[PDB]
Amino acid sequence: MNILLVSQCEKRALSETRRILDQFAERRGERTWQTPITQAGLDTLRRLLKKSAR
DNA sequence: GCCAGAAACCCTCTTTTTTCGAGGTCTCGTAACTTGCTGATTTATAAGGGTTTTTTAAATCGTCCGAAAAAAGGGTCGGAAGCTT
Repeated sequence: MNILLVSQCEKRALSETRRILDQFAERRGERTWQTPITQAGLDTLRRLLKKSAR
């Protein structure tokens, strides 16, 4: 597992998306993150993002 | 001859520094005021009832805006159905 995450969110949503992702990966751009992570970890990240999606 | 460093040249951004402009504000100079002379001619006016133009409100219309409602979409949970064992 070696992940790159990119965000295209808007307005209020992008504040939330930042709140989620920033806990799992260093921010390497205004809307991008990139780190290694375990497969189970990634699955949990996906679940958390889906839990509250505008 | 090789290698390194420093220096000269090119371009753009960032920040002060200077400059400029608008405009605001005050004060004094002065061309055109005001006050004073006469007498022939022109103009205004005391009241109030009937009569034109503009103001003013109301209504209407149109537009715009905002809010609410409805639609749309992202997703979760539980249940039922289908398939496989």
